[PDB]
Amino acid sequence: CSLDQTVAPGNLTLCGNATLFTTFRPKARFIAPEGWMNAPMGLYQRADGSIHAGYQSHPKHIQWGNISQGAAYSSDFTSWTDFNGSEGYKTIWPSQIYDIRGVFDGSIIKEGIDGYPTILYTSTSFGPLGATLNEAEGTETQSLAYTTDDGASWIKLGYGAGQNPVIYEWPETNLTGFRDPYVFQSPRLEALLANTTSITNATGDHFATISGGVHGDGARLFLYRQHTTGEFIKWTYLGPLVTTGYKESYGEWSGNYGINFETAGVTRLNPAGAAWDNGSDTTAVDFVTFGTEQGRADHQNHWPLWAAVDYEVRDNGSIEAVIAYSGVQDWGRSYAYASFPVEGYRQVSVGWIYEDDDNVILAKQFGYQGAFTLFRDLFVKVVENVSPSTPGLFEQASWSTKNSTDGMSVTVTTLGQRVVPETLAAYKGNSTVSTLAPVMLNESAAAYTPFSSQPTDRFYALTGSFEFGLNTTAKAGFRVLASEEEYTDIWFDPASENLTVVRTASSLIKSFGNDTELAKVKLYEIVGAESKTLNLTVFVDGSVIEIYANDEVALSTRAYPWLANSTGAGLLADGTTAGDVVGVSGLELWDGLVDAWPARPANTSQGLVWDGPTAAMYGLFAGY
Amino acid sequence: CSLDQTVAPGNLTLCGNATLFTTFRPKARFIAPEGWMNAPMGLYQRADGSIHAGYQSHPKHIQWGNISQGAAYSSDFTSWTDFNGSEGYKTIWPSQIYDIRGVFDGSIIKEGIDGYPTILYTSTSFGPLGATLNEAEGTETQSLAYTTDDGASWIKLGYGAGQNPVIYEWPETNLTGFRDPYVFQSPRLEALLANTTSITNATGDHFATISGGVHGDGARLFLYRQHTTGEFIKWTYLGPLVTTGYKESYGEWSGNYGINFETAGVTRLNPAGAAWDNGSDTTAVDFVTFGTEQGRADHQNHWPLWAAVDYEVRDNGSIEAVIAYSGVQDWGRSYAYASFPVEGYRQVSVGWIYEDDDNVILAKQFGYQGAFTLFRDLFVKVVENVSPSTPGLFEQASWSTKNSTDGMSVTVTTLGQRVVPETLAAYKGNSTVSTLAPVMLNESAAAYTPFSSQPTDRFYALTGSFEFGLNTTAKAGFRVLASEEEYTDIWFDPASENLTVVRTASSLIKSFGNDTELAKVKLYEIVGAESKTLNLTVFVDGSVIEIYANDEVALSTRAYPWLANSTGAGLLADGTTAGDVVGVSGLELWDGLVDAWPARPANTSQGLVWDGPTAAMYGLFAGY
Ligand SMILES: *[C@@H]1O[C@H](CO)[C@@H](O[C@@H]2O[C@H](CO)[C@@H](O[C@@H]3O[C@H](CO[C@H]4O[C@H](CO[C@H]5O[C@H](CO)[C@@H](O)[C@H](O)[C@@H]5O[C@H]5O[C@H](CO)[C@@H](O)[C@H](O)[C@@H]5O)[C@@H](O)[C@H](O[C@H]5O[C@H](CO)[C@@H](O)[C@H](O)[C@@H]5O)[C@@H]4O)[C@@H](O)[C@H](O[C@H]4O[C@H](CO)[C@@H](O)[C@H](O)[C@@H]4O[C@H]4O[C@H](CO)[C@@H](O)[C@H](O)[C@@H]4O[C@H]4O[C@H](CO)[C@@H](O)[C@H](O)[C@@H]4O)[C@@H]3O)[C@H](O)[C@H]2NC(C)=O)[C@H](O)[C@H]1NC(C)=O
Ligand SMILES: *[C@@H]1O[C@H](CO)[C@@H](O[C@@H]2O[C@H](CO)[C@@H](O[C@@H]3O[C@H](CO[C@H]4O[C@H](CO[C@H]5O[C@H](CO)[C@@H](O)[C@H](O)[C@@H]5O[C@H]5O[C@H](CO)[C@@H](O)[C@H](O)[C@@H]5O)[C@@H](O)[C@H](O[C@H]5O[C@H](CO)[C@@H](O)[C@H](O)[C@@H]5O)[C@@H]4O)[C@@H](O)[C@H](O[C@H]4O[C@H](CO)[C@@H](O)[C@H](O)[C@@H]4O[C@H]4O[C@H](CO)[C@@H](O)[C@H](O)[C@@H]4O[C@H]4O[C@H](CO)[C@@H](O)[C@H](O)[C@@H]4O)[C@@H]3O)[C@H](O)[C@H]2NC(C)=O)[C@H](O)[C@H]1NC(C)=O
Ligand SMILES: *[C@@H]1O[C@H](CO)[C@@H](O[C@@H]2O[C@H](CO)[C@@H](O[C@@H]3O[C@H](CO[C@H]4O[C@H](CO)[C@@H](O)[C@H](O[C@H]5O[C@H](CO)[C@@H](O)[C@H](O)[C@@H]5O)[C@@H]4O)[C@@H](O)[C@H](O[C@H]4O[C@H](CO)[C@@H](O)[C@H](O)[C@@H]4O)[C@@H]3O)[C@H](O)[C@H]2NC(C)=O)[C@H](O)[C@H]1NC(C)=O
Ligand SMILES: *[C@@H]1O[C@H](CO)[C@@H](O[C@@H]2O[C@H](CO)[C@@H](O[C@@H]3O[C@H](CO[C@H]4O[C@H](CO)[C@@H](O)[C@H](O[C@H]5O[C@H](CO)[C@@H](O)[C@H](O)[C@@H]5O)[C@@H]4O)[C@@H](O)[C@H](O[C@H]4O[C@H](CO)[C@@H](O)[C@H](O)[C@@H]4O)[C@@H]3O)[C@H](O)[C@H]2NC(C)=O)[C@H](O)[C@H]1NC(C)=O
Ligand SMILES: *[C@@H]1O[C@H](CO)[C@@H](O[C@@H]2O[C@H](CO)[C@@H](O)[C@H](O)[C@H]2NC(C)=O)[C@H](O)[C@H]1NC(C)=O
Ligand SMILES: *[C@@H]1O[C@H](CO)[C@@H](O[C@@H]2O[C@H](CO)[C@@H](O)[C@H](O)[C@H]2NC(C)=O)[C@H](O)[C@H]1NC(C)=O
Ligand SMILES: *[C@@H]1O[C@H](CO)[C@@H](O)[C@H](O)[C@H]1NC(C)=O
Ligand SMILES: *[C@@H]1O[C@H](CO)[C@@H](O)[C@H](O)[C@H]1NC(C)=O
Ligand SMILES: *[C@@H]1O[C@H](CO)[C@@H](O)[C@H](O)[C@H]1NC(C)=O
Ligand SMILES: *[C@@H]1O[C@H](CO)[C@@H](O)[C@H](O)[C@H]1NC(C)=O
Ligand SMILES: *[C@@H]1O[C@H](CO)[C@@H](O)[C@H](O)[C@H]1NC(C)=O
Ligand SMILES: *[C@@H]1O[C@H](CO)[C@@H](O)[C@H](O)[C@H]1NC(C)=O
Ligand SMILES: *[C@@H]1O[C@H](CO)[C@@H](O)[C@H](O)[C@H]1NC(C)=O
Ligand SMILES: *[C@@H]1O[C@H](CO)[C@@H](O)[C@H](O)[C@H]1NC(C)=O
Ligand SMILES: *[C@@H]1O[C@H](CO)[C@@H](O)[C@H](O)[C@H]1NC(C)=O
Ligand SMILES: *[C@@H]1O[C@H](CO)[C@@H](O)[C@H](O)[C@H]1NC(C)=O
Ligand SMILES: *[C@@H]1O[C@H](CO)[C@@H](O)[C@H](O)[C@H]1NC(C)=O
Ligand SMILES: *[C@@H]1O[C@H](CO)[C@@H](O)[C@H](O)[C@H]1NC(C)=O
Ligand SMILES: OC[C@H]1O[C@](O)(CO)[C@@H](O)[C@@H]1O
Ligand SMILES: OC[C@H]1O[C@](O)(CO)[C@@H](O)[C@@H]1O
Ligand SMILES: O=C1C=CC(=O)C=C1
Ligand SMILES: O=C1C=CC(=O)C=C1
Repeated sequence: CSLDQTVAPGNLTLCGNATLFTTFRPKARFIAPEGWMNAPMGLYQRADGSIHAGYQSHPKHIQWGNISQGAAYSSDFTSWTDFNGSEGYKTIWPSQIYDIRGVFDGSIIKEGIDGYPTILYTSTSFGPLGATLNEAEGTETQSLAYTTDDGASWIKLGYGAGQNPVIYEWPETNLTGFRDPYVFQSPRLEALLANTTSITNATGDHFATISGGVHGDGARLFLYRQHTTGEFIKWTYLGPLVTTGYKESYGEWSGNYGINFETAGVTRLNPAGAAWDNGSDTTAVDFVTFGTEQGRADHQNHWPLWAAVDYEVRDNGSIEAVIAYSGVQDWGRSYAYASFPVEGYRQVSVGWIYEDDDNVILAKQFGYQGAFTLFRDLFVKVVENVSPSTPGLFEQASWSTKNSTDGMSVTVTTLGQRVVPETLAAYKGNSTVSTLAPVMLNESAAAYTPFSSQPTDRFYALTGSFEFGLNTTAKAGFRVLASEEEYTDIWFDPASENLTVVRTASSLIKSFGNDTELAKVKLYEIVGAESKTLNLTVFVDGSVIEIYANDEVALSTRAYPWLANSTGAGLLADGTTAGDVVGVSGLELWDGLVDAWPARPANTSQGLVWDGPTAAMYGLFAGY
Repeated sequence: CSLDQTVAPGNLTLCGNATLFTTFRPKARFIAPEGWMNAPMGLYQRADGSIHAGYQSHPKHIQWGNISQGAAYSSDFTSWTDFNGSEGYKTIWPSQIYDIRGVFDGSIIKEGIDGYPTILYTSTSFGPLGATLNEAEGTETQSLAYTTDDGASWIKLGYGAGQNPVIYEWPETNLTGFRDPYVFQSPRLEALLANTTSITNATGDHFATISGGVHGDGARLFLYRQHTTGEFIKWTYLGPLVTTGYKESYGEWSGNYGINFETAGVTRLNPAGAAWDNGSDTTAVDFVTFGTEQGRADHQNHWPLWAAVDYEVRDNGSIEAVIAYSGVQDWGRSYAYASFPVEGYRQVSVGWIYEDDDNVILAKQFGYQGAFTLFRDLFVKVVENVSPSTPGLFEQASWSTKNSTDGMSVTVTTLGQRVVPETLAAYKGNSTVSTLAPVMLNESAAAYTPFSSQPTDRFYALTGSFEFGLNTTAKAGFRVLASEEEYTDIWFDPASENLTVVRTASSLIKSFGNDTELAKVKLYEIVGAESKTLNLTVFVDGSVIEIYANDEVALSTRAYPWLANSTGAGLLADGTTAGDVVGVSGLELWDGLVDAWPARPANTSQGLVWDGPTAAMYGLFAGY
């Protein structure tokens, strides 16, 4: 096993455990100290204003199992500190018959048991568990724990009658899944249900959704309401909030609803951020965010989606969320988005970026798997003065349109996503910033033009505004993690409305994924404009490439170039001519970003372990 | 619910939880503070000379489940103190995927991990578990824990490869069971295997048996040897030590070998107690003690048995224990005998006495189930100068015979059992002792003659020597827990060789068992004697009646008379005449015995709880 990054890679499968720990590892984002991580969980803003982030964790292993909550905190979403207790960075782990198979996703009641922050989480026990298996009642239940020390530790309620687990009966038969309880307050739903509380007797100020589906009949999001304010044991099933068909698709802009939902949440947003009104704010929009499974041929069969919904009250005192329009939260190798409230009327979302090593060929040599996305502010994105000649505008697929009185302009409404400003300020302030001269890409443009300033390592951000003719057939974008022999190409092709990441040359290491990523991006043409603009921001962080377009479209992916000098970046141009010119302006390189984990040394591996022969006997976990 | 014990009992099923807690409860023996208990476990003499006793425990429930080790200690086997820690009187509980279904029986390595006392115990996980079910590998494994505080707490080894569980592979296919590891040192087995250690590479100074059987093909006791001295992870399977047939019986004196063994142990005894020789002591005998299941129509389908064995070395470096003769450790409602070494060359045995409420009609009103037997010294019982005209003497069923050179007398050898002298001394010293005049039972004897001194409560011992003609057809014994309308009759009938406990009138409460108990007792006639003698000792302790005959035969049973004055005792006589006279001498009543738990108040109930609806979903425990 040679680690010489100035020559072709050898047979890296001969390398020892965690020998590639630093080679591809993100440094500027949320990631576990070592081992396996997946979904964010237990997200809340603590009383001191700091952010508590949990995550599905399996230390000293590179596959899922014994799943636990790992945790850390931050004052700015950007620089983090691990908790350190009797179980290291874990704060909740399998310990009782009701959760011994895994502490799955959960969400926070800020003022819960005895007034303490409280998690409602999926407690799993024995039996087949999965949307394609024959799951039985009891395998997935919902349980409570509370913290008296601001997340350093959690105390579970006792096992038994009138204690844990608090939710165990399936609300409908033949569920595909029953997990990921999402607790939220909703002046909106309280106002809609206020005339019907005699039917259900549920009058609490918290709601919870549970994610699942019905065998052969599509995904379901189940709505519960806290039975009584200030009491956390009794949750009353109201009815299905979101009902979708078996592998139903709302179309090209909307992924696929698959067979089962995971990690679903409910929020209400306005153009500024989070909306706390009861329905009185005409600028506010109800949103559901949710993962779907088995509706996709790749990306681990997983879509992270969102929908704008209009609530209807049923005669039985329940809510139907009717989908108005439906989009994609991230088009790449990410999933399990969680959103939570933050002071200043913010709703902040974060997800999990998995690796692109689906055959588990170098996972042991890494000694870890997984990272978070960046933390994103959600808001209602409003585009004014949109031209009705914008191609495809009235399909209203993942956006709404509202005509002016005179029918000569349109207001477009969609879900907005942008990186939290604390992270952008910290990244820029800690970086070497190069402001680049604007570039016209014409007949003289090479396929690839390196920027006048170059990154020094695999930790940088790029931004630019690409101005295209209304009838362009030109393509442009950014090349990143680039040497002569390895590079990753990010293209936008306005004629197809496709943003692509081409990874055929991303790495000399052939075991990593090399498939092309694709997002749809609608350039809303403005009345009187003779051009259309893509604002593209790219974060490069070890192996993570995280792309944002127009504060709307996000695409997370992975690239693992071997060579030490595969760090370069610049402009891509295809079919640019004297007549079909792409104007590039607002160009900036941020080299370095931030050390997100300042207390951690470069190598936080503790080694890997095998569960031994009993892993295959129990049949619950891979064992490594 | 009336608790008036001066009138007939009402409908006691209407009484609240633990309202009958003190009514029938033993006071002079080992019993949990409350709730469910079964098998003794983790027995050892600590470094300070005190006795540590564990037991299968389910606090705040009256059925088995979440099975844990409860624990206490004593300097004299008689007066006990509970441990008190973070889990009350528990010291080991289900906590890991490998033991979450129950911490089953285990036994002690006195000098184990890091030199500390160490338990090897059956760690259970999910799946069908039972001799009549289709159990799979992994459901029952064997795991280690050690104590750094003399049994106040136990630290389990970690889960995984080269750690817990340490024994998990089935040594043969289609096991009926795989549990109750019994760790022991054996100079005898070390000497027998010393020429074969090249075949197996196992050279440690500890052996372990595991109890089980093979579907359709009878019980098995599996022998393991510690692979290396001072190392406790690796245990090498040698082979089956005891192999018996499917519901095989050695006859009337020997119960039935059933389909599966439980709680088996291995020892070596001589006439004084425990024998530590390598085979050089010609007076020493190898014994196996073991429970069997599904070979009995009643007593919960359970026989507590013992066998004298002759060891043979197999060519593959394993031991065959060939049964020489085979007996019964207790003929009544007891099971799960454990034996352990005690200073002074002693081997001490203790078991579990279950209730006689098999339909669980008043278990909640009790608020507890179960007690121990008394602690018994085991030894080789030798009877010299036995007459060859002793009926049935040369069947050698549960004893051996050795002729004198001249063939005119016989030495009889069997397993001896007697109550530990510390308990007899403490009971007698704390009691009001009445020494009773000898009585000849003849033509003038009533059916029942009360003793001249009477007990004052349900806590007393009786002793007597019953001298019968060699050709008697008379019956005699003791009546206990007796008023005019409730009583328990203990009869010996030399003509049938049957000791019976008749319980048709034991209680006015009709839901308790009322079936007749039976033991076989051989009166070894002595050369030159014109009579044969039964020495009978009876302990009455709440509802426990524990009978010992001739330091050989034990019979534990239960009686639950309702009336406050059902406490009397005396002599029984049937078919005694001027010619067929039973001489009764050495008569003594010990009234009061000892308060075995001086720190405990009279009512140690903490209430009962229900596990709720998930108990039936998981399907492992009754839930109450
Ligand atoms: C199979 O058997 C299993 C084992 O028995 C069983 O699991 C056990 O279940 C029981 C019952 O549910 C659990 O007991 C609960 O424990 C809760 C506390 O749990 C936390 O703390 C304990 C103990 O911590 C001490 O000891 C440990 C270990 O040594 C130390 O590490 C700690 O530092 C601490 O040490 C101090 O104290 C020791 C003695 O206790 C001293 O010896 C020592 O020197 C120290 O000073 C930990 O063990 C727990 O860890 C375990 O669990 C966590 C998850 O929670 C895991 O992460 C971890 O790995 C472990 O597995 C944990 O950290 C108690 O809060 C709880 O008691 C409350 O509930 C019951 C109701 O059910 C009440 O009776 C009781 O009164 C308490 O309720 C009151 O208090 C709360 C708030 O304080 C109120 O909300 C409530 O209304 C009520 O208020 C009352 O009091 C108020 C004021 O005082 C008053 O105003 C009110 O009006 C009212 O009166 C309960 O005891 C137990 O933890 C489980 N143990 C384990 C090991 O899992 C399992 O379920 C069984 N399974 C089945 C299938 O049956
Ligand atoms: C799913 O996830 C689960 C959770 O992660 C996981 O379970 C956890 O498994 C891990 C790994 O097996 C277990 O970790 C082991 O812990 C052993 C100690 O366990 C006892 O103590 C802990 C910690 O106790 C502290 O904290 C609690 C809770 O707060 C307090 O109550 C205590 O009072 C105590 O508090 C003090 O310390 C705290 C910080 O630690 C302070 O914060 C505090 O202020 C206090 O001062 C308890 O939590 C344990 O309780 C749990 O388990 C018991 C049963 O054991 C239950 O009854 C209970 O309910 C709980 O469930 C328990 O009481 C460690 O001994 C062990 O470390 C040794 O082993 C590893 C090898 O694997 C070595 O790396 C390590 O070095 C240690 O080995 C050395 O030491 C021993 C002897 O000391 C030697 O035999 C050995 O050779 C070696 O020697 C070395 O050192 C020598 C000298 O120093 C030197 O001479 C030698 O040469 C050599 O170097 C290991 O850490 C963990 O306990 C489990 N946790 C739980 C909650 O279950 C589960 O398995 C997962 N499941 C799956 C399917 O994967
Ligand atoms: C005395 O000790 C018992 C523990 O043994 C304490 O708890 C009770 O235990 C018994 C079992 O011994 C439970 O009986 C079972 O009850 C269920 C149906 O239960 C539902 O209806 C009840 C009646 O009003 C109600 O109390 C229950 O409420 C509790 O549980 C829910 C969770 O479901 C929880 O949310 C609440 O907060 C409560 O804690 C519940 O809603 C029944 O299905 C069982 O039937 C089986 O067994 C019976 C009898 O053999 C048989 O007839 C059936 O056919 C079936 O086979 C069983 O009756 C009882 O529910 C428990 N009560 C509780 C927990 O409050 C009891 O509390 C102790 N008493 C005191 C005063 O401390
Ligand atoms: C690096 O990190 C790994 C953890 O990932 C550490 O542990 C090793 O993990 C791997 C899995 O990643 C284990 O591989 C499996 O091994 C078994 C067969 O194992 C037996 O033979 C081994 C070879 O000599 C031997 O080491 C093992 O000994 C350990 O375990 C026993 C318990 O059985 C224990 O008693 C010992 O004390 C040791 O701890 C064991 O006897 C094999 O069956 C598995 O095969 C599956 O997968 C492979 C590969 O995909 C496939 O080919 C098969 O067809 C099948 O599907 C698998 O190979 C390995 O045994 C673990 N080694 C251990 C525990 O020592 C590893 O230690 C870390 N290295 C360092 C230097 O820290
Ligand atoms: C691309 O980014 C530019 C620079 O941020 C955006 O221009 C701003 O847009 C807002 C909202 O209309 C204005 O109020 C600002 O004053 C504009 N600043 C400029 C032109 O520098 C532009 O709108 C973005 N374009 C798209 C299509 O998202
Ligand atoms: C019944 O008990 C008596 C009294 O303990 C036993 O008699 C003793 O037996 C031992 C062993 O042979 C003698 O060494 C004692 O000296 C005897 N004491 C006496 C006669 O008082 C008697 O053996 C017991 N009988 C049976 C059949 O077990
Ligand atoms: C980078 O490294 C490779 C391999 O060492 C080398 O061949 C190449 O010339 C270097 N520079 C660039 C920009 O590719
Ligand atoms: C890489 O080494 C592995 C062992 O990890 C071997 O099985 C595989 O064939 C090797 N690939 C080569 C030589 O191309
Ligand atoms: C990281 O540390 C681990 C654990 O000590 C070690 O096995 C590994 O080789 C180290 N890797 C690197 C790149 O230093
Ligand atoms: C309420 O009605 C809806 C729609 O019919 C149904 O799906 C749901 O189960 C009902 N709620 C109940 C029965 O609580
Ligand atoms: C919205 O405006 C477009 C362009 O003027 C027009 O074709 C369409 O009919 C309008 N829709 C409504 C509801 O007026
Ligand atoms: C660098 O990053 C840290 C950590 O996020 C941040 O607090 C600090 O303000 C940044 N420095 C700048 C912008 O000068
Ligand atoms: C004992 O109590 C019962 C019921 O109170 C009574 O009838 C009887 O006379 C009393 N005495 C005896 C020795 O039975
Ligand atoms: C005793 O009361 C129970 C309720 O615990 C009742 O079901 C049973 O029939 C009663 N027995 C009677 C009245 O004989
Ligand atoms: C024993 O104490 C328990 C628990 O406090 C109580 O429920 C029960 O009624 C008491 N029983 C008696 C006989 O005092
Ligand atoms: C040794 O031989 C016995 C008797 O044939 C057999 O039952 C046992 O499995 C053997 N031991 C092994 C294979 O370790
Ligand atoms: C033992 O003694 C009895 C009675 O004398 C006799 O019948 C029998 O044959 C003897 N057994 C042996 C082995 O001598
Ligand atoms: C009474 O019993 C205690 C506890 O077993 C014992 O230590 C004490 O010696 C006994 N008293 C006597 C025999 O006087
Ligand atoms: O780790 C388990 C968790 O991961 C998810 O499957 C999302 O990928 C959640 O539905 C579940 O709670
Ligand atoms: O509580 C479980 C324990 O009880 C027994 O079944 C004996 O009755 C043992 O075989 C087992 O270890
Ligand atoms: O929080 C931390 C985690 C790991 C480490 O090694 C240092 C700090
Ligand atoms: O050890 C003890 C158990 C219970 C109780 O109440 C008092 C002492």
